[PDB]
Amino acid sequence: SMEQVAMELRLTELTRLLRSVLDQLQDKDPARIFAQPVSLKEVPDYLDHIKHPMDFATMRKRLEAQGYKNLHEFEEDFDLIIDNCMKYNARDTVFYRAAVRLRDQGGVVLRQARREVDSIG
Repeated sequence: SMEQVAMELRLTELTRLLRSVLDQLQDKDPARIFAQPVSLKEVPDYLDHIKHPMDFATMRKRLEAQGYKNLHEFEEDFDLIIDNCMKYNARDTVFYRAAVRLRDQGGVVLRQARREVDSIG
């Protein structure tokens, strides 16, 4: 149907915007602390602590299969990145502090992205 095609064009356009949002969020992590999943080889207890691991590469794979239906879903995965880090790592660590900075900086990007997703529809 033409209705389905038009839904697909909307998903594709959301996917384009979200890809730019993702690159902008990832520049707020120049150290690349959140670029890849936490290795179970190097933190074998990780899944005892953190029930839903998330990282930028995993977000990217989901994105390129157009697996984000809306900005809320994407924000959930972003928030997991930050929130997981701030529970597993202590306040006095390079990791926790890198999450704070990503959160603060990312919030600016997401504030406008939310207006662009409403605005462009």
